[PDB]
This record gives sequence, structure tokens and C-alpha cells, in this order.
Amino acid sequence: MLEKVLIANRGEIALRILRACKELGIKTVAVHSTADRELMHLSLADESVCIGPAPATQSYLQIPAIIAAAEVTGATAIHPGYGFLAENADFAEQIERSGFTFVGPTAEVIRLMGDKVSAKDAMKRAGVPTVPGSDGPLPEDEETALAIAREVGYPVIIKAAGGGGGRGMRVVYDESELIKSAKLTRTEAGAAFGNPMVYLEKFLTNPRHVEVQVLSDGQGNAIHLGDRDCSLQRRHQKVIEEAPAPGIDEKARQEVFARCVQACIEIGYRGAGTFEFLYENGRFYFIEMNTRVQVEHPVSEMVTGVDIVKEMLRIASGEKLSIRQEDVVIRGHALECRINAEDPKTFMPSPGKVKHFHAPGGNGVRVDSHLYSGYSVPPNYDSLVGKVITYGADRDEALARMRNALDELIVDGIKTNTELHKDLVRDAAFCKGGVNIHYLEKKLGMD
Ligand SMILES: Nc1ncnc2c1ncn2[C@@H]1O[C@H](COP(=O)(O)CP(=O)(O)O)[C@@H](O)[C@H]1O
Ligand SMILES: [Mg+2]
Repeated sequence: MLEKVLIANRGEIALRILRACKELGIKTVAVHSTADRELMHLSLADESVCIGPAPATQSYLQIPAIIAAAEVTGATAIHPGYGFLAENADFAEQIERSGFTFVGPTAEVIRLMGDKVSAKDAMKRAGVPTVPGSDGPLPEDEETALAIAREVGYPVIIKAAGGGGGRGMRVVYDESELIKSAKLTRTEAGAAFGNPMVYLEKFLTNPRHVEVQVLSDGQGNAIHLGDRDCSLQRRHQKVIEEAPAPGIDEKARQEVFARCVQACIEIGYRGAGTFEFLYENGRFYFIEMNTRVQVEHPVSEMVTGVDIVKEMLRIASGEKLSIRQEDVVIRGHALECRINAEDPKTFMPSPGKVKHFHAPGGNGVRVDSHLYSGYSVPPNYDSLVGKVITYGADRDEALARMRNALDELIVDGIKTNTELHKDLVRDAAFCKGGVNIHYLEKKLGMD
């Protein structure tokens, strides 16, 4: 087992990772900005190192600072969490060059899947179905671009190859705007991601965001932990997730599970990963693979009883996967609400002192949050303050418990999106289930 892990992150995921280390008997090192000195997990950590000022670019994204924290503290491994340097291949390659273990896939695998054009192509070779589009990038050549779009069929979507966080995409409804829309997206992709390449996909009008959770040990073994539906989105940013995805063709799903697990073994995947799919009319279409732990890993943990982060850390310490697919039984249904410190109506982030925090509880209620009473949320980072996660015998039961949980949650002192969640879990279409990726904004929408 890994001697000592440095947690190269903050907030709730940092606390999540610390919990898993402690269960495994692993020594923890926390890194933090000057603005995050109040973070809950710092006091629970064995060692703590301030690695820069408030701005993320000068702290958490500062690779040299994180590597020096490991060297002084004698960390043997580094967990990147999600975001920041989790899918930064230079980070991975740098830490391994310095003789540390990375709790994630190989740097090359991060690059293979991080470039969304080569990822799609790797999935085609693995016989995993893909969203119809350009076979590779969309060329600047006007004649060729226009012919490709025509063959796919409008509407299409232009997507950044190096894209992330739902940014660098543009939808084109008729051919007269394709070239100028592509021109604009490449420019915007150039600044935001340092790669101006874009590709073309069919714009799917009624899909659901369904994704497959995998774990792979890098020694020939891989399993899935079912799927998740994450269709409720605002600006391509997920708000609620659930597992398993309800109302899915069982044959289609069972087929996609096999393909994904088989791909892990092909490409040599090591750690936790997620294949992201768009599901439409009984059929899956790959869009991307997240080569890290996900925000919404808990719903999958609820329905399988497999601890994804502990497995990650076991794999990283060099262990074979213990769990066989035989033993992975998806049971019940789980629901996650992302609790964000933002305005529930204007979505403007809401930093501040949490004068009083009270967490919901009871049967089938889990809470993952670094909040505590007296804690000040800083302005410098993402708006995620906690995740309320319910579990039941069925989807209706998970929904009933989220209502209850949401009723008891108090984050007094700042604004949250809690009232939005309260509406969503009473929304007729969502309570029915299987709403598409366009539903929330459409709903919001009517205003
Ligand atoms: N072909 C498509 N048609 C319609 N919506 C899409 C398409 N591709 C992506 N999206 C929307 O963008 C979201 C994220 O897509 P990704 O390809 O994962 C982009 P990112 O890497 O930023 O997450 C999806 O959940 C979906 O809502
Ligand atoms: Mg994505």
C-alpha cells in the first residue's frame, strides 16, 4: 500500500480523497492556496503545505510548487482529483520523471483521450460506436468543410479537439454559416485551450448524457460499475446526476459495457475512467472519455457498493483489481444534487461566510462537502460547495429522499442553487425520467 499521498486539489474532492486514504492507512499531504487556509481537510491531514497565493494559476495549477511539496514531505504518490492538473499530461509525466506515483492513467493515455479527435478515432478501432461527424478534424478548406457537413447532415456542431468544461462548441443550423462559425470556434479554441483544431459532429436534438464508469488495473483487468445519467445541464455543465440511467435498452447498454471494458484492456487504461456517451433512440454514441475520477462518482458507488477512490489508490499502489464483474451488482437507484454557492436565478457565484451549515441525514442520504459553520467560501475557485446524494430501492424512492434531504439542508450566509434542486425533484418531466440534455435550459426557459 502507498506510503503517503499528496492531494493536489481542494474543496470537497480533496476531503473525499483524504477519507479514502485514511481508510486505507495512507499518510496524507494537503496542498493549499493562501485563500484556502480554512479548508476542512487541512485539519484532518497529516501534513499541509501552502503552495501559492489565491489565484489558481499561481497555486493549484503551479506544477513546480506541487512537485516541491511532494519532495519536502516525502510523498510517494499524488492524487490529482478532478480538474486542475488531473488531465494535464505534462503534470503526470513530470511527477513520474521525479519518481512519484500518479494516481491515474499513463501520461500518453491522458494525451490520447485528452485530444478529442484521436479519442474518437481510438474508440472506432475498439469497435465502440461514435457520434457521426468528420473523420478527424474539420479542415479550413471551404470546399472540403462544406462537403463534410453536407454528408453528416445539418444541424451540426463544431467542437474543439482540446475542449473541456463544456466550452469551445458552436451549433450550425444551415450551411451559410458553417465556415464563419468554424473560423470563430478555432480562434476561441486557440486561446482557451492552446489548440485551434475543431471537429464536426451531428448535433443530436434528443439525446441523454449517459456514461460508463470503469476501473482498470493496468495489469490486464478492467470492470464497469454501471452507468450514470447526467442530462440535466446548464451551459453543458452538469447539475444533477443519477445511477443507473433509467429506461435504457438493456441490450444496447450491456453491449456498450463490454465494448468499454474491452477498450480499457486494449489501450492500457490504469485507474478510474468514464466513457461519455450520447444516447438517442436506443443507441449509444461516444463523445469523450474522462481520464480521472468524476464529480459524480458517488451515485455509482451507491448502486454498486464499490469505493472508486479506494480502488484508484489500490491500483496505483500496484494491486490487481480484486473485484470481478460477477460480483458487481447494480442495485437500487441513486441521485446526486450539486450544491453550488451561486445565485439560484442569475448563477453568479456567491462567496461568503457560512454562518450556519446543517447537513441532511437519515436512511439513504449521503453528503460529500467540506462546508462547516464559520467557514468562508473564497471567490477564486469553482462554485461547488457540496454534493447531496440519495439512494433508494428505486428511482421514486431516491427522489423522495432528495426532497427530504433538500428540506433539511441549511447553508446560511450565502446563496445556493438549493431551491432550483427542490423544483427539479418535483418537476413532472424529470420525476417521469429520461429527459434530454436540452431540457433544463428549455425549462428555465419558460420565464
Ligand atoms: N453532438 C452533440 N450534439 C448535441 N449536444 C452535444 C454534442 N456533443 C456534446 N454535446 C453537449 O455538450 C456536453 C459535453 O460534451 P463533451 O463532448 O463532453 C464537451 P466537454 O469536453 O467540454 O465536456 C454534452 O453533455 C452535450 O450536452
Ligand atoms: Mg465532457
